[PDB]
Amino acid sequence: TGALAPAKARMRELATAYARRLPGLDTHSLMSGLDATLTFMPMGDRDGAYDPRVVLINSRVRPERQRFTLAHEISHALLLGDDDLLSDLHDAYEGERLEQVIETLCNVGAAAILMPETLIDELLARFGPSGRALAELARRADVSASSALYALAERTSVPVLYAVCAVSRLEEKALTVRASAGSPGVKYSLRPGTLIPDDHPVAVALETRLPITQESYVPFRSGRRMPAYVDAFPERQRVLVSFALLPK
Amino acid sequence: TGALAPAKARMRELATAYARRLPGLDTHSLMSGLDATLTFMPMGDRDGAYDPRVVLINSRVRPERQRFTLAHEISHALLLGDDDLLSDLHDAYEGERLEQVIETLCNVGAAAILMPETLIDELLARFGPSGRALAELARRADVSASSALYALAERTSVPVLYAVCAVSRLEEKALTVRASAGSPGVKYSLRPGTLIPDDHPVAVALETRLPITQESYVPFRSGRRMPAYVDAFPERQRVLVSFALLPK
Ligand SMILES: [Mn+2]
Ligand SMILES: [Mn+2]
Repeated sequence: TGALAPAKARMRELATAYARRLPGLDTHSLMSGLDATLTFMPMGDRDGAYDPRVVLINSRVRPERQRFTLAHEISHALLLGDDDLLSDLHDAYEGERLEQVIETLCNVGAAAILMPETLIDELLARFGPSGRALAELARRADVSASSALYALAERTSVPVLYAVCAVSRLEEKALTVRASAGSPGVKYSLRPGTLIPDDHPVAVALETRLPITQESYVPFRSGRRMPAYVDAFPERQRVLVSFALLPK
Repeated sequence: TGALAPAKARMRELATAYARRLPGLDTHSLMSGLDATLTFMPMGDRDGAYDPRVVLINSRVRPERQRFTLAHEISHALLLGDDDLLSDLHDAYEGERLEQVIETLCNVGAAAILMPETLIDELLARFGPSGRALAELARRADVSASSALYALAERTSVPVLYAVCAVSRLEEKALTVRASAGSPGVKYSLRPGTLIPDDHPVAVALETRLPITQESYVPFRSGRRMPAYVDAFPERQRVLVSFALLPK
């Protein structure tokens, strides 16, 4: 219900087309088709900046995030390029809502360029709806775990709650859910900052540095333990996990 | 004879070390260890700019040249980093001579990072002292043909005059020698702008778009025809060629 879904489809079309024109999905190739001045400067904590036409990217953030920022700005330009899509958006949204839709479309396009549906479907085929597949997508696409989490969950055909867990400053430091996403049908969500029990398979994966795949529970902050099969892949001081909700 | 040779060795050492620290030789990885603001802006025809600490690269030049420019600035910083090398240079050269030595060392270091000796020796082993090996080095290293030409010629153990030929504005357009280099012992050089005869194998390669390997002559502007075996590889509207001078 809404003009966002058809707009997202058009964004993916434009993004996929620009990608095929690119020699590769390498950061340099993306910069090549930017068609605008791009400046990488240190600037505390921020994904990046847009262009009127000068694009800016923080050099303190990890390269993966800079890649997504660049794809976002490419998608923004691609959007402002197609007059039809822009007219459709302006004939449907206005003010903050239009800005939110544009931002969402830019993020939708960025993922379409960096993470192709083929790659995701192939990885889901080889590794299944698992945290290992999440790790593969993030590495094979050189993207942040959070970005891959949303893309992988969107194309999962089974009830799965993917999650990216890592050590956090909490309130001193502990393993917390950094990001979470559910497959199209999942009716649950994992609060960011949720603490991972030390006895939990995800924590064992971080300590052992070995992939852990066992039946466990979703570590809800309510002390509730929803039965689920957990596939945890440890990587870069972060644990990519898959919570397969089981009917029980 | 001179302090340049030992300086070049130290430059290669520092450059090789920084390269091994890099995750890969991808343009992004090189930018990661720049440790300085980098800005890509259109600016007519120019390889790039140095930093006091902001590096600048022309966006109108091909990506391969931008890669070499980035490696050059990394080598320059690497040079200014090692106090010993800089002291040695200042204890040996001064004024314009020092600037020339620094520039040469920066170019020596840039090639060391982008084109490893292993890669060159491997390609020379599989394809031999040929224009095909020149094409492979330029592609496998994502570097300009001119840069690869000098690196390949430096490690060729046989008398070979490598050359990069392409269509030029001449004085209207014709196939001309864009760049040339000889193996360590070659006692000849090919003038840039030398015209390639239409009957010459190099020209046939450009028209046929097929690799040509036959016995021919070095097309000297003096009408002189020095006997040589010619291996011409056509690629990207440019012909990478190898002139194997034969004793005869
Ligand atoms: Mn934007
Ligand atoms: Mn310099």
